[PDB]
Amino acid sequence: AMLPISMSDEGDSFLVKDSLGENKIPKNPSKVVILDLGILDTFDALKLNDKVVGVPAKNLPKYLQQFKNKPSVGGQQVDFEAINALKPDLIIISGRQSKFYDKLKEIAPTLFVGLDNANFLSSFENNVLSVAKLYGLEKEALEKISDIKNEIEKAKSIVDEDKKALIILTNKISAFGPQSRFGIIHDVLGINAVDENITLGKSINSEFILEKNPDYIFVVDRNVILNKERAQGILDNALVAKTKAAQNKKIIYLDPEYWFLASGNGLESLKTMILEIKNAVK
Repeated sequence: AMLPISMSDEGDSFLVKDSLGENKIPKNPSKVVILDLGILDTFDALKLNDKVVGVPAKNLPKYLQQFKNKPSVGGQQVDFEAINALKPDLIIISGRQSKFYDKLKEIAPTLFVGLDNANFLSSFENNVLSVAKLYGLEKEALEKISDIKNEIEKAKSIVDEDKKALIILTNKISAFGPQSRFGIIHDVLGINAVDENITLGKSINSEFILEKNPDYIFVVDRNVILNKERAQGILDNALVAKTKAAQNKKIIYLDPEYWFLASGNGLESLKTMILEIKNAVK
């Protein structure tokens, strides 16, 4: 279980500990470089847009275009020269940039907002509240956290207890299960898994899919972020056509700009993901 972010108020700053280390973070930071797309969406939802001085622009998804003219700090690829030239007072990162921590932390205090795949909602709430604490915005962040909790309960209430889903990432097809990077389908929304026994996932084929006969298949097509080959075609075969999922038109292509980029730290992006699952299975 990932160590949470903890903060103690030391006047004009916080002493902050997270799973990667300790930082002294000034209150109300005014020059923030954000490399996690989810928390960037949370900055927006808390009205902190003007605090942001740098974002991964090569990346930037359709739902974060209010940031497209921020100075770019990379996309996988971090530009440390650009980050240094901004002279930030805070850098914010998530799991994909933990490999860059020591170098980012030479430039400025670096806050990790990791999403624990075994404890998604507690990590999401801690990440959002910790950001908000920096700005004195706890009351606004609690309201919005509540709204997400209410959307989760609405989605959960309509789930068919007797139906099972398979999650896949796509020529390679790989299966994911509970407590994976896509785990919230099973772990938060309570949609049963075809295999509860499954960060790279398990290699599979159309035969595996037919074998399992899922009522739903949730597809995350990583081609879209990169190709001419797409999931609709990898799955366009007579084996996959045999499934309950194909028969009832419940092969559900999820937007990878949410699911693969992993924008679960976002107050509004997480909502959109919940609604996306709910509207597929109701």
